[PDB]
Amino acid sequence: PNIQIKSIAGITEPTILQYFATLNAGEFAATAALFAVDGVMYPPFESGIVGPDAIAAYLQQEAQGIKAEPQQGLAETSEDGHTQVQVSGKAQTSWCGVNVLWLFTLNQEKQIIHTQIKLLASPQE
Amino acid sequence: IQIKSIAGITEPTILQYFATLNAGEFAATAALFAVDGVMYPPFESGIVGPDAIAAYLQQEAQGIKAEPQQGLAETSEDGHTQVQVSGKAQTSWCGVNVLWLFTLNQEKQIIHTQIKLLASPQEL
Amino acid sequence: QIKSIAGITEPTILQYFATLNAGEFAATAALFAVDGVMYPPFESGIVGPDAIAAYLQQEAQGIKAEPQQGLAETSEDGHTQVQVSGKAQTSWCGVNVLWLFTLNQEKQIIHTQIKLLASPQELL
Amino acid sequence: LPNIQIKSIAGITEPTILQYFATLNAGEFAATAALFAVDGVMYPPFESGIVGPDAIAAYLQQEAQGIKAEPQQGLAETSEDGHTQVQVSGKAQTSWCGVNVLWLFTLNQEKQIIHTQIKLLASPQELLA
Amino acid sequence: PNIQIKSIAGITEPTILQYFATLNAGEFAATAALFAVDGVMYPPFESGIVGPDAIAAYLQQEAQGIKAEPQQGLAETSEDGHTQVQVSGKAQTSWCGVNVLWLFTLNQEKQIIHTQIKLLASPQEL
Amino acid sequence: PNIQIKSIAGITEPTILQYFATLNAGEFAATAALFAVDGVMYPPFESGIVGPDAIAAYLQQEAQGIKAEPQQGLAETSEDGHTQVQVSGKAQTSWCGVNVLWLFTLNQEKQIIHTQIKLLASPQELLAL
Amino acid sequence: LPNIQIKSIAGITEPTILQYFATLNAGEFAATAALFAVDGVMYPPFESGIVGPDAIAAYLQQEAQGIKAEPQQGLAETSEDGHTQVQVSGKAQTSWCGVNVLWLFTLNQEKQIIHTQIKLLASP
Amino acid sequence: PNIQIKSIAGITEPTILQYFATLNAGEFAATAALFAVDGVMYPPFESGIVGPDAIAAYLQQEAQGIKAEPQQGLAETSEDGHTQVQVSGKAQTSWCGVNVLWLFTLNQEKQIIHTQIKLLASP
Amino acid sequence: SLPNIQIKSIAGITEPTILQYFATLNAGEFAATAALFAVDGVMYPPFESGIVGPDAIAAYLQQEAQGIKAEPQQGLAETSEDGHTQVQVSGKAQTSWCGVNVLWLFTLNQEKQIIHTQIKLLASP
Amino acid sequence: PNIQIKSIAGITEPTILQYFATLNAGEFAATAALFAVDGVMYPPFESGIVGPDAIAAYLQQEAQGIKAEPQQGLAETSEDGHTQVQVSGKAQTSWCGVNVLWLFTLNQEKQIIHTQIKLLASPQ
Amino acid sequence: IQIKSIAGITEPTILQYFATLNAGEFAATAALFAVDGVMYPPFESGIVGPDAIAAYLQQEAQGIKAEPQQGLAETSEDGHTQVQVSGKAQTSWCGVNVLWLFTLNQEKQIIHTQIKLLASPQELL
Amino acid sequence: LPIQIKSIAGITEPTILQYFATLNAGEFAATAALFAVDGVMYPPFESGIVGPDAIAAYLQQEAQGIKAEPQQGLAETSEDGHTQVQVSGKAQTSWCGVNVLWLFTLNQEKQIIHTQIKLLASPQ
Repeated sequence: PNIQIKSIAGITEPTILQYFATLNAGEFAATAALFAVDGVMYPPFESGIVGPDAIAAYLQQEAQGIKAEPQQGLAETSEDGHTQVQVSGKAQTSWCGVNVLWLFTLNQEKQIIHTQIKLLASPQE
Repeated sequence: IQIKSIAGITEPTILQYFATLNAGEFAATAALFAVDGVMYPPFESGIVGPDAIAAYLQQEAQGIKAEPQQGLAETSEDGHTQVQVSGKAQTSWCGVNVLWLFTLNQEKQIIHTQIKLLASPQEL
Repeated sequence: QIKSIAGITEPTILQYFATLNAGEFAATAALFAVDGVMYPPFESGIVGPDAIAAYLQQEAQGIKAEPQQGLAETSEDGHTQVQVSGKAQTSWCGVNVLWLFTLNQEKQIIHTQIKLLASPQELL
Repeated sequence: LPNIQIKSIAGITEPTILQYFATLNAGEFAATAALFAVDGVMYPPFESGIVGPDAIAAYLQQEAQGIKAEPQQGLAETSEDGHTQVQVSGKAQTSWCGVNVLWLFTLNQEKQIIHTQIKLLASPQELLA
Repeated sequence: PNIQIKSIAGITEPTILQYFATLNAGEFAATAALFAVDGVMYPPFESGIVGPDAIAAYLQQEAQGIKAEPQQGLAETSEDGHTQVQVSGKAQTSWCGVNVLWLFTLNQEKQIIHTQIKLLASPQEL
Repeated sequence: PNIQIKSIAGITEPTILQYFATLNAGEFAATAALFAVDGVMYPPFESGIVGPDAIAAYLQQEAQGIKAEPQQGLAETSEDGHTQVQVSGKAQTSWCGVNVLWLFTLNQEKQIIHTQIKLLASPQELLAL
Repeated sequence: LPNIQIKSIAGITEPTILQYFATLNAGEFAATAALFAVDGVMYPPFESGIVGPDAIAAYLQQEAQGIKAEPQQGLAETSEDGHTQVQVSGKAQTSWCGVNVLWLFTLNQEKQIIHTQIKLLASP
Repeated sequence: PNIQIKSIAGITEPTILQYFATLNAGEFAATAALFAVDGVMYPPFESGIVGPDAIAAYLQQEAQGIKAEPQQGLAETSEDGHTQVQVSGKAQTSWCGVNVLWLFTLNQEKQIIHTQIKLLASP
Repeated sequence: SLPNIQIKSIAGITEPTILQYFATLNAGEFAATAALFAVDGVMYPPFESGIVGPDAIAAYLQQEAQGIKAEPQQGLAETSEDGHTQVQVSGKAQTSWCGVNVLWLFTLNQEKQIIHTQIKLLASP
Repeated sequence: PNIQIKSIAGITEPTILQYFATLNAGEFAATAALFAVDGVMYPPFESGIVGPDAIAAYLQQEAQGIKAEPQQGLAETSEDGHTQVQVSGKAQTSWCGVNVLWLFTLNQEKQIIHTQIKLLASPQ
Repeated sequence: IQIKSIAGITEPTILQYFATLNAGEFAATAALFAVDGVMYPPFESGIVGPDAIAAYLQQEAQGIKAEPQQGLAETSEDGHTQVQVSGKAQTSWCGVNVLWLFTLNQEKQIIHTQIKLLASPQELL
Repeated sequence: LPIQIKSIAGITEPTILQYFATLNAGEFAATAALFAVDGVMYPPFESGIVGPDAIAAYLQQEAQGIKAEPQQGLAETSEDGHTQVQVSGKAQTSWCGVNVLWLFTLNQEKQIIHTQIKLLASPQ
C-alpha cells in the first residue's frame, strides 16, 4: 500500500517522516520496524513497550483511528552519534484533539531507540 | 505528501528520495545526501553536496516523474547499504527505463547515487 | 542566426525552433496568439504566452529540437497548417518527432502539437 | 528564473514586433538581436545606427539592462515591395526616469527587422510660457 | 581446477548465472555459447564484439585471470518477451579491482542479445 | 556459427539444450550453473549430489569421456509451475554405450531442481532368446 | 581591465570624488564601492540606504548598469570635525533618457565616502 | 583636463590611481600635490626629493618622457593608520621599457608620505 | 603468426633491451621477453615472490600477463660504477576492466641483460 | 653542522628536494611542514602517521642518524593537479643499508598528501 | 602549526622560503634553490648553489626574523615567475625595511633572489 | 616516435631487432649507434664502412626506401663472449625483392662489431 505524509518543518530525518507516515496509514508493522531491537515506545501515561513485536501489537489495538499531525521539529546530533529529535503538533482522535510534543532518540543507524509523547496542556490531568 | 512503496525496498531514505523527487522538494531530496554526497545524473559529471544537488534539481529535474517498480538492498562489510532500484522515468517528451544505484553510509545518508539508462545503441 | 528548415520558409516556424534551441522562452511564447495553445505530447494544453513561457522555463531546459524538413498548406479560412518532422534530443532519450502548427492570418501560432513516430519497431 | 509577462499590443499582431518587446522586457537581448536581418540597423534615440545582430546584442547587453518597454497601441502598413512598416507608441521606463516613445520598425519580406528607430515624444515640458 | 559457483541475490535466471560461472572458470567458449548468433558483448572501453565466435576469441586473450564477483541484481520482462537484467558487483584482476554494473538483454530463448559493462565511480574526489 | 547449441527434437526449453551442449563440450561449470542452489543431480548408480559446487566437482572427475546423444524429448507443466522434461537418447563412454532416459525437473525460473538417469533396454537385452 | 577616465569636474579636485564618477562610467562597480568606508552609506533615489562596500557594489551591479554620470561642477567645504562636504551637479544619461542630478558626498578624515545621496532635479 | 589611467588590478586606492594618471598626462604639479608637505619621492638611483615643490620641479625636467604602466598591486593598512602599497608593472620610454616595482606609503589622510621605485632586471 | 613487434618510444629511454621488454610483453611473445634476462635474472611481480631464470619467467608470463597492455610513458637510466644500468620507467598497465599506474624498475648488466626487474603499483593506502 | 644537498637526477620539484635535504639535516620539523594538514607518512612496516605534528613527533625519535641517498626519479602531473613522484636509491644507517623507492603524492599547493617507502632488493 | 601566508603570495616556494628562514631550517631554505641558483645578499657578492647557500645561512642568518607584509608576482614569457615581497627584517643589532626579489624557473625552484633595502627613518634636514 | 619489425623466428637478441626496426623506419642515425666505435658494415658488393658516423652517412644515401624482411635467424655465443648471428629473409623495394642472408657479430656489450650481407641467387 502507498502511504502519504505532510513534510515536517525543520525535519528531514527519514525515520521520523516514516514514523508519522506509517502510523497514519495503519502500517503498524512498518512503524515498529523503524525501532531497533531493544527500542522503547512510551505512549502517553502507559508504561514503556519494548521491541518491534510488542510495539506493533500495542499500535494495532490502541493506535487505530488516531491521526498524527506534526507541524515542526528540530534534530541535533549528540557526541555519541545518536540523534535527538523534538517534534510538535496535534493528535486528532475520534473523541477530541490535543497538542503534542513527540520526542525521539535515534541511534547511529537512525533506528528509534526510544520515543516519548507529552501532551501540551497544564494540570487538566 | 506521497510515499509510494517499491517492491523489495523498505529503506526510508530510498522511499523518500523518490517521494520528494516526485514533489518539488529538491531541497528535501537534497538533504537525504551526506555533506560530501554525490549525485551523478545520466551523462553529466558528479554533483557534490546537498546545496549543489538541490540547485541542480531545481533547474533540470522539473517535470520528471520517477516511477521505481522494484529494488534490492544489501549491507556491505563496512556497514554501508547498496541499493539498486529499477523502473521508469517519465518526462514531458519521452518515457525511459532506468536503473537507480544508491550507496548509503552507516547513517542512511546517500553517499552517492548514479542513474543508468536501460537501452542499447543510443548515440550521444 | 536562425537556421533554415528544408521546405519551410514560414518565419514564425523558423523562429519557433531557433528560439527553443537557444533557450529564449519569452521569444518562443511571443509567437503565440493571446489565446494560443501549446499541447505538449503527454500533458494538458497550455494557454497564452504567459503560461507557455512559464512551462518552457521549467521542462524544456536542456532540449534540442532538430527539425529535418517540413510542408505547409493554406486553408480556405486564411490560416496556415505546418508539419515539421525531425528528432528531439533531451538528456534522457532522443525521439523522432513531428511538430504540427496552425498559424492565423497574422502568422501567430494559434496552437501547436507534438506527435511521436517510431525507432524501437522490430516486429514479426 | 525571470518572471515573463507578455504585454499584448493593441492593433499589432505581427509576431516579430511582439517578440521584440517580449524579448527586451525579459533580458533575451540575443533573441532581440536575432530578429534583425544580417545588415539590419537599430537606431537608439541618442546614439548612432548599430548594425547587425552581433553588435545589437552587444549594445543591448550593457545599455538596455533594467529597461521596461510598455508599448500601448500600434499601426502597421504593408508596402509595395512586400516590406511591413510598423508604428508603436507607448512608455519606456528606467529606474531613474520615464518617457513617452514612438517605436518605428520596418520589416523585410521575411519579417526580419531591417531597421528600427526610437523617437521621443514631448512629455510635461511647458512651452506654455 | 576448483569451480566456485556463487549465488547472486535476486538473480535466478540460468543464462545469467551461467555467464558468471563460465567466466570465473575460464570456460569462455561456454560463455560465448550463451549469446545469440548476432549477440553483442560490449566491453567497457573497446567497440562492440559480434557473435559467439568473436566473443570467444576476445575472452580467450583479454579475460584471462579475471574474477567477476556479482553481488545482487534485478530483472524485468518486456512486452516483447525479452528479459532485462542488471547485475552489480566487483570485477577483480589482481592488478586492479573496480565496481561494475553488468547489463544484459536476453531474447525469448534466453540467449544473450547484448551485454554491457558499466564502471561505477570508485574513490574519485572533485 | 562455430560454437553450437544443438536442438533436440521436441525440446525448446533452453536450460535443457544448454545442459546437453555443455556436458558434451566438457564445460562442467556451465552445466552445474543450470541447477538451483539446492538442486540435485542423481547419477544412475550413486547417491544424489547437491548444489552446483558439488555437481561441477562430480562432472569434472566422472564425466570426462562422455557423449550424450539425446534424440527426442517431451515436457509438461505441473500445477506448481515446475516443468517436467523427459529426453531419450544414447550415452557413449569409452567403456560402453547405453540407451538412456534423462529426466529433469525445473523450477519456475527454469533452474534444474533435480535430474535423473534411467537406463533403457539396450541392443543386447533385446537378444532375449 | 577597464580604462579609467578621470574627467575633470569644475570646482572639484578631491580624487575620491573624481574616481567615484570615473569608476561608475567604466563599469567598475567594485572600485566605486571600495571608495566608501566599511560602514558607509549610499542612498540612491527612492530606495533606502545601502551599507558597506559589498552591499553597495552588489546594488550597483544590478541597477547602475548602462548609466553615464556627467557631473559638471561641484563645491567642497571642510567641517570643523575634519570631514568634507561635497555637492556635485550635472546629468545622469541612459540610452532612453537624461535627468539632472545633484550628488551629495560626505567624506571622512581618510577621504572615504561615509555617505552619499542623490537627488533628481525636476518635481514629478 | 581629462586624466587617463588603465585600471590597476587589486588597487582601488585613489591617491595611487591619481599619481599614475597625473604622471602619464604630464600634470606634475597635480602629482606633487598628492604628497604630504614633508613627503619624499625616491626615484630610481638618485637621492630623496622632499616636499611637493621640489617633487614637481624634479618631475618637470626628468619625468617628461615616461609612461608608467602599472598592472597590479596590493594595499594593507598598518596599526599606525598608514597605508602600504606595492604596485608592479612596466615603465615605457621612447628608447626602452623596464619592469618596475612602485612602493608607496600613505598617511591617515591618504597623502603620499614617501614613494620608492625599484627596477626588476639584473643587468 | 610471428607477431608484429611494436617498439614504442619511451621518453628518456633509448636502451633497446628496455624498449623491447615492453614491446614483446605487448605482443604476447613472452618467450622473447623472458630471453631478455640473464640466466639468473629475477622478475619480482607485484605482491608475488621473485621468479628466477628465463624459463621460469616465460612460464609465469604465459599464464598471468595474458591480456595486459603495458603503456610506458617516460623513464630514466643511470649507469653505476659496476657497469650495470639502473632504469626506472613509469606509466600505465591497462586491462579490459581497469587500469593502474605503474613504476617498472630494471637493472641491466654490462651485456644489457635484465638481472632483475621489479614492478610497483602507484595507488591505495 | 655541515649540510650536503645532493641533486636528484630527473627531479626538480622543490618540495621533494626539501624532503630529502631536510631529513638528512635532522630538520624533521621542516620535513613535517611539507605535509598538508591531513597528510600521511607511511614508513616501512609501521602504520600511517597523520598530520605534521605527529610526523615531526615520529621523525624526532625514530629517524635520527638516517641518511637517505636518492639517485634518480620521475614525476607526473594528474588531471586533478596533483603530482606523483617516484624516487629511487639507497637508505644507509651504517650497520645496514637497503635499496629504497620513495613514493610521493603532492596536492596543487605542493604539500605532501602522502608519501610511502618500499624496500627493493639484495636479499636474493 | 607552521607555514604562514603572505598577503598576495600563493607561490609555495616563496611561502616555504620565509617559513624556513624564520625557523632555523637553512637546509630546507637552501633546498628551494636550483642547483646553480644564486642568493645575492645586499652587501656581499652572490652565493651559488644550495650547499653554499645553506652554509651562508648557517653563519649569517641565525637570529633573523623576516616579516614579509605583502607581495606580488608576474609570469614572464619564458615561463619564469617574478616575485616581489616587501616587509621588515629585524636582527638583534638592528631592523630594516626590505624588498625581497625572487625569480623562479618553470619548476618553481629559486634561480635567484636579491635583497633591496628601502629607505628607513632617514630625515632629510 | 615508434618503429616496428615483424618478429624474427629464432631471434630475440635486441640489438638485432633494433637494427632492422630502425632501418625500416629510416632512422639511420640510430642504426649506426648500434655499432661499436670501430664497427664495420660490409654492404653487398661495396667496401667495408667504418664507424657509426660513416655508416649513418652511407645508409642515408644507399639504404633509402629498402624494407628488410628478416624471417628467421640463429644466434650463438663464442668462447670470446661475442655473439654470432645469422638472419635470412628478403630485402624488398617497390619494384623488386631479393633473398638475403644477414650476418652479425656483436661484442660483449651487444654492439655490432661487424655485419655483412649476401644475396642468395645464382644470376648476373
